[PDB]
Amino acid sequence: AVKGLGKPDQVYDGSKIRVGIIHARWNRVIIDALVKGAIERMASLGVEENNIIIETVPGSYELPWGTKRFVDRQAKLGKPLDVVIPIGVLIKGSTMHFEYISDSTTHALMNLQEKVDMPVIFGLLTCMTEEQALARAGIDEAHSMHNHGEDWGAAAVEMAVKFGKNAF
Amino acid sequence: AVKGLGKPDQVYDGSKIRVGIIHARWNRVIIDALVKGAIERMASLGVEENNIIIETVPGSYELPWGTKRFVDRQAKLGKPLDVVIPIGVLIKGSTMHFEYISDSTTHALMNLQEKVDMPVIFGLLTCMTEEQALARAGIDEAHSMHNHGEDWGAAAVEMAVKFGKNAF
Amino acid sequence: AVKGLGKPDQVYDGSKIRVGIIHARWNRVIIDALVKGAIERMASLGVEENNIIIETVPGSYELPWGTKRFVDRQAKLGKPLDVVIPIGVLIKGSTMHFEYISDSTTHALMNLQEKVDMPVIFGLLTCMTEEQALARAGIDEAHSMHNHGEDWGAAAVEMAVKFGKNAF
Amino acid sequence: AVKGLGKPDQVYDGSKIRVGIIHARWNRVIIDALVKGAIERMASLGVEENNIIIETVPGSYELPWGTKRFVDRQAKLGKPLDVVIPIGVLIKGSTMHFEYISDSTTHALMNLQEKVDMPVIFGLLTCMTEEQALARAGIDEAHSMHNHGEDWGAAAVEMAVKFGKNAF
Amino acid sequence: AVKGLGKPDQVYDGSKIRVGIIHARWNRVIIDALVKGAIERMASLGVEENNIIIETVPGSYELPWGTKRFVDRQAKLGKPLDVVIPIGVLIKGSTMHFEYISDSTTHALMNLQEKVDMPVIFGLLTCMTEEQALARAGIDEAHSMHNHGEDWGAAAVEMAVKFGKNAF
Ligand SMILES: O=P(O)(O)CCCCCc1c(O)nc(O)nc1NC[C@H](O)[C@H](O)[C@H](O)CO
Ligand SMILES: O=P(O)(O)CCCCCc1c(O)nc(O)nc1NC[C@H](O)[C@H](O)[C@H](O)CO
Ligand SMILES: O=P(O)(O)CCCCCc1c(O)nc(O)nc1NC[C@H](O)[C@H](O)[C@H](O)CO
Ligand SMILES: O=P(O)(O)CCCCCc1c(O)nc(O)nc1NC[C@H](O)[C@H](O)[C@H](O)CO
Ligand SMILES: O=P(O)(O)CCCCCc1c(O)nc(O)nc1NC[C@H](O)[C@H](O)[C@H](O)CO
Repeated sequence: AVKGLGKPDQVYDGSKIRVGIIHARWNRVIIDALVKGAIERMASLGVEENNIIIETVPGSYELPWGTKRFVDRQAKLGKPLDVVIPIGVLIKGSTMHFEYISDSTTHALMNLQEKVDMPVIFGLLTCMTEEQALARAGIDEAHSMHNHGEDWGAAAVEMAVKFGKNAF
Repeated sequence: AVKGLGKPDQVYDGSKIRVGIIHARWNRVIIDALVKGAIERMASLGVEENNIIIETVPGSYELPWGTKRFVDRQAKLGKPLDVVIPIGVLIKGSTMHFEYISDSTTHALMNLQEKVDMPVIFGLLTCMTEEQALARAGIDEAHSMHNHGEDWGAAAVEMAVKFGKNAF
Repeated sequence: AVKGLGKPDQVYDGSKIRVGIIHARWNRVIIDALVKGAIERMASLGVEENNIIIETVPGSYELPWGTKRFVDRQAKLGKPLDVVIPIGVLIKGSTMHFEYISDSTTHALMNLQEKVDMPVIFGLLTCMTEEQALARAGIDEAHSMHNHGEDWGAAAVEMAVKFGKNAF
Repeated sequence: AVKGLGKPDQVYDGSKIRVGIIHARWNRVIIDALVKGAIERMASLGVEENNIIIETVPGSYELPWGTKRFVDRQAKLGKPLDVVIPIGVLIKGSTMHFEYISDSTTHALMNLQEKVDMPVIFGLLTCMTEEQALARAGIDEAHSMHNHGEDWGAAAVEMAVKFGKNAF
Repeated sequence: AVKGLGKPDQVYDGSKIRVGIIHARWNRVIIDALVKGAIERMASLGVEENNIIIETVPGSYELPWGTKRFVDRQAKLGKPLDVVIPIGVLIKGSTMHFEYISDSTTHALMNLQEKVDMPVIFGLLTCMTEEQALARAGIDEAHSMHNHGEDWGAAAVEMAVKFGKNAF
């Protein structure tokens, strides 16, 4: 038989992992809601509260190097991360700033995984409006969608447990 | 009427190769159809079912690192892959998320080949609509196109047999 | 006079850091206002006047290699930078030059951080019009925004203090 | 379609060089016409028929790794290439697949030159319509333009003779 | 109306440097005007006529590898370049070729600097029309703008003098 064909969606136990969340501070009310959702979902999957490390940077452009150095600091302290969730909220304005920051930041986070040698979850919102970002953090008045921060927390746990440096 | 996918240049015999399929879970019904098509075409070319290994990740952005680590795990187990097919279905929504994920994921999969030292087949659908994705997986009500997963399985066998690490 | 106003996130003491500002010279009135705002904000955070080093390049495309060699020069002199702020102003014209320079410069500055081994703040304005650029340097007739040079100065201090080479 | 460009700055003698042509098979009638024109132009510049090596891959996305491994096999066989011409034809469809494959393939072929340590000629057509592609291979009904494969053969000989690994 | 080509922020003594100019041959009347302007300005800054080295390639896509190998050739000859100005003229046509060549060539030239270990001036015009390209080479009927080749010559001298390999 084909190995893994039809294997059901499993539950991941995050009890032994350490997760870093590093967030930008622009659009702070949205950021905070995304972070809280990631935290709650990881705690629901077993991640200990003392094993969830928070760090901040000024803007989304600072996420890649901030994440690199956050990983470095945690390893040097003897509390290395197994996975990290950089979180930022970018909202289109009148210039092309949104596009150039979003593009360079997204590629940099993707390409950073090889350098920090761990999964880096994509927690950057790249919205055309603030209303879109509120909805994607589960805090729009209409509660039209759900908090994507929860999905990022779940992905952090799965990626660490199945593919982390210590997984095999 | 014209002329897309070309006829395979020859009948590739995939009997000695091992292929990994690693797929995201967004748009799961479409994903499953693409995966089945890839498996069916590879089996028709002689790849043994025991040498087809399936792995999964949450979303398309996790495909590049997941593929890197899936390759590592298979090699560490003494069952190295000769070729891998990362499969993901991205459908344009309201924000620029589709574009940023599609762009960084496509470039990362292309650039991953030198790192995993094997061919990585491009199995990402980057569609504007769900109907377009359905049609490209061969599951639209009208069956207007065909299952592109089959083409990806054929490409995996050809790339592994002609250019894989063990080909020469 | 420490009047304050922008986002919490701790108060960073930049008294021990050395910051380089390297700026392009096209759109010089805008550039000069941006630079002056960055200097003023860093001075308000304790960065000493003799530890703010200024260098210039002709255009924004020269920022990446200019910054690489400015970092080299400062280290060879025994006055290494802890963080650098490349500043340039790109304004859309009639051709696609704006887009090609903006895109390659932004990615190069982001990817330069690993090479110079320090944070590189994104001080590149990528505006569709001159008025947009003026507004973002706090010098438009309407004073419709604020000088973004100040934000860059603040980010330079924070990134150096929290994540610079000498921070831990 | 109004075409510029010049003839070498000389008549290059390609009698001592070995050229690889590696083509995708999507849009095969157009591909064949392009390949033929490159061959004819190279033969007219003195490249021996025994020193023109043809290889194929399924689609344009397979060109970069296909080229990398084709160079490797030729070198391993003691018949190393001095230059290679990857040829593919991409025609916009309904989704963004055309854009994502074109973008990642073009960058990958450009960046591959350092890795294969030889010139890699850009023989990808990135057309909006089939007509446009037919015209650029010299086979549209009206013969409006000319076969661009010829220009690619000419550029392969010039780059090999002037800048190939063995040129100096 | 004949006058000094001096500019107050361009006062650099180029007497000790060697500059390479490597140009594409597509749109040759415009190319020649740009090259001429760069030579004229560098001569006005003291660069000696025997220290300005010219090389050519077929199209703008060949500029990155042509420049890499031109640098190698000059160093092997014991006449190493201190800075190089790749010049090419791209004019939008009916397909996406203009965009794919422009984008990959611009990124490759920017990233080539670390590899050739010298400044690489951005001398590529990426115009929508021939008239725009003519104007930017100072040869439109109207003489609406000025020859941008002059600015590139000035930047080449400044970058070599201030940041070249032998500057410090
Ligand atoms: O086009 P406009 O009107 O100027 C709107 C700007 C949208 C992008 C805003 C923007 C945003 O929406 N979100 C985040 O996180 N940062 C942004 N800019 C700050 C940068 O990340 C870096 O901190 C700074 O550049 C120094 O490195
Ligand atoms: O613009 P909208 O309306 O919000 C629609 C979004 C379309 C893109 C959706 C999306 C999709 O269509 N397909 C897949 O596979 N992933 C997507 N996002 C999940 C990410 O891949 C990562 O898992 C997550 O970011 C953590 O790393
Ligand atoms: O499209 P148009 O009308 O020609 C307008 C041009 C807008 C971009 C202008 C432009 C601008 O607005 N700002 C800066 O900093 N540089 C620019 N061009 C100079 C380049 O950076 C390099 O110095 C030079 O290329 C040599 O390396
Ligand atoms: O947007 P639509 O309607 O689906 C049209 C698609 C146009 C692009 C077609 C396409 C085309 O026009 N030409 C080439 O060479 N390959 C294409 N796709 C195949 C890929 O290159 C890889 O073989 C496959 O991805 C596995 O790696
Ligand atoms: O879209 P259309 O109508 O076909 C117009 C084409 C505009 C781009 C033209 C084009 C142009 O305007 N200028 C330059 O320098 N090269 C071009 N194409 C040649 C390439 O640089 C490479 O030499 C060749 O690809 C082999 O490597």
